Amino acid sequence: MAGNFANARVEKLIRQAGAQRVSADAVDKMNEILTDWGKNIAKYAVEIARHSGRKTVKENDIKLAAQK
Amino acid sequence: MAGNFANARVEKLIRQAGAQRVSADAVDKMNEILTDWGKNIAKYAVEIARHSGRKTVKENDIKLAAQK
Amino acid sequence: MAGNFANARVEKLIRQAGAQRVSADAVDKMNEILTDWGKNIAKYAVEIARHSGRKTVKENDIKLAAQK
Amino acid sequence: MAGNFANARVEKLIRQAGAQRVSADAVDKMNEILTDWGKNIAKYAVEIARHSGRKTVKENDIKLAAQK
Amino acid sequence: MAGNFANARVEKLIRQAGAQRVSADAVDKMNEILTDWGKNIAKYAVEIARHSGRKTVKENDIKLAAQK
Amino acid sequence: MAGNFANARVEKLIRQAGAQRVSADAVDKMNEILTDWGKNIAKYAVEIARHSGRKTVKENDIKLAAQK
Amino acid sequence: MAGNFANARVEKLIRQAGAQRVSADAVDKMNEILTDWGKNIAKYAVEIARHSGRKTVKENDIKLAAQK
Amino acid sequence: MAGNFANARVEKLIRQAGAQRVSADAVDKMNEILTDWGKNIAKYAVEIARHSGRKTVKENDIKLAAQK
DNA sequence: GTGCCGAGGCCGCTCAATTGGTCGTAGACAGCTCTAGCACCGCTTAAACGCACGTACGCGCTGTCCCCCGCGTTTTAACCGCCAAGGGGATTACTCCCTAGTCTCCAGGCACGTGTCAGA
DNA sequence: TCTGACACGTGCCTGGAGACTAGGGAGTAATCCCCTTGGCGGTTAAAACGCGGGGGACAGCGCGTACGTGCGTTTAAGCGGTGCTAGAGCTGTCTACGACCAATTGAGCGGCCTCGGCAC
Repeated sequence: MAGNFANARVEKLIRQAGAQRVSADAVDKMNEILTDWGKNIAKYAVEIARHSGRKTVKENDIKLAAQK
Repeated sequence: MAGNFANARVEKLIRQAGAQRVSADAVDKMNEILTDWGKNIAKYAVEIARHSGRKTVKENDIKLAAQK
Repeated sequence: MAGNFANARVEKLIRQAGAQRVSADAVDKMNEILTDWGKNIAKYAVEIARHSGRKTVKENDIKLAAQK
Repeated sequence: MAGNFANARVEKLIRQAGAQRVSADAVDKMNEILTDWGKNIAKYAVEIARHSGRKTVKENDIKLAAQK
Repeated sequence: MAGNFANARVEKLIRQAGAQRVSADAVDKMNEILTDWGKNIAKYAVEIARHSGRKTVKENDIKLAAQK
Repeated sequence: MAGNFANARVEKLIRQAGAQRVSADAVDKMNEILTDWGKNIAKYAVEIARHSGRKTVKENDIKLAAQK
Repeated sequence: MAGNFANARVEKLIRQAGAQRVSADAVDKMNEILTDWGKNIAKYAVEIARHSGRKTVKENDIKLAAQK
Repeated sequence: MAGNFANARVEKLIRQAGAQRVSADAVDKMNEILTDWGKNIAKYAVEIARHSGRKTVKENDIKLAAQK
């Protein structure tokens, strides 16, 4: 399990999109893709915060970490 | 809440990225951004499955949806 | 030229709509608008074919591409 | 034909979009869709000419019609 | 009021048409329907003036907006 | 006055649609056309009330008359 | 050329670096390579200043842009 | 000087990147860093020239040295 | 590869917005307890999905050839454009009309009950 | 020709039916000035016309995909159930934010005298 999110909560996202059936391989690939894109946003947010001088990552740092 | 993921699980990802302190507003904003990108991948993946003539969303459908 | 369709054939479509007179700049802008919308339908229809596994773009692939 | 444009010129647009093969039934449906959308832009364009009191349809009339 | 017109005036029109008695909900529904159709005529009339190259909406613009 | 509604209220509706200036003849033509279309809806609502047996024109009778 | 520094100075660096002889095309190619790396450093340094909330890029901005 | 390149030209590069202000000290550090990176490329280019047999460093030697 | 020339990299205060600080101060959270979950396992089950095979249908490629159509170029009809002189809409203050509000007395709707239609 | 949809018959309901406001705002008269025609005019153009010829629509051959479908394999959806986690949130204390205001680097003009092209 390389993905951080709860498998069932990722599955619920794909069923809410409209899927009639969702396979375990699609839940695990989705969890892995959302964990990877998350870790890219998080690392850039930590860097933005440090450049600013705050020890705390805030909403602006995440919004500014997205749109990279 | 605006995002589907568990706040503690999104926060855990931001700390793992390197952040020493994380504002709840950063966790909620991060969760909202991952949910939106997830719902776009899932809606495109459901559409790939429907076009394939297959009812079950599979691994290749998440890969193809995330690639473009 | 800016678009694929024949200028005289795009002009014929504007005169059949009712125009008493048509300026060549209006024929070119119409040809450009119909090519641009055409390439958006054809690209999405080639995706619908590739997703189906089929190689030839069939009538249903154009119908499904146009309803979006 | 119900479609107005030259079939081979509509086919060329689908092969340039990327199709490895194009069915004669997909050429006909594409020609019909581009003719219908063309006639709606052209009926709206001949209209903007009569409102303006100008007898000749010009670039601005097609540009303003395409915003519908 | 959901519609723009005077409720007492909307009711006076329904009674004048022949209705022996009138529901207050019938008055509000009539006012809403007349306001929607009114906004459609006015939006298209403002466009007729704009395309005509005039700032003032004139009588003919309401006539042309009503015929379509 | 040519129509049953308040002239200032008709004018206000045209300004709310976006008109930069509104001619007094546009107000009178708008009041006349909204009076006539309203009287047609009311005539069918009175017919539907007679067919319903309830003499008090009801909110449903207006909806059915507009849907004539 | 590709870099901001004078071609004569870029060539002088290559000869001082150890070049027994230096072609004019080698000087231009070196200047272009240094300019590309410099543009990457400059873009990251400007971002560093914006995140820190300082209008003036300082020695620290260059250090932070160089290590990451 | 801390770098072989013209300080004014290094500062001009930072300003061209969009800097609101470029500190003279940041200019010296930038010139030093561009000098070092350029010297590394030049050293590899001289090694590639020795291996090629041609004593005069050519454009290809610079490309291979930057790709070291 | 070689010698001069014509800028321009680097000096010089300058003036002040920028770059530093220290202290006060506020709304934050980390750190912990501990309840009530979503849950990720566990079977079953039987519903797709993938894979093979045989068939036929409709795309390719190759002609093919004359139906369109894209240029010129001539003639001249709309359409910008522009410059008075007109009409008529924004403006406002005002006065008296109407109308949502609402008091509140008054007879037309809406369930349940239940009997009637109707025969080639 | 049968079926169960269709009609009165009371009894209970709340809904526009009326009054009279009473002041909000819908017409009204002036006048100022800015759009709107509107006319001559000049240029920008579209429309007719005839020419060649590029290339779009057929024809038949042939062969490779697409379909359909028989069946066997591999599952995802049931949901029953043990539990490991998310969260709520009470608390202590600190990391933002903020403003006071000290030092001074970088804007700013501009010119001294050092060095990358130009010419070929």
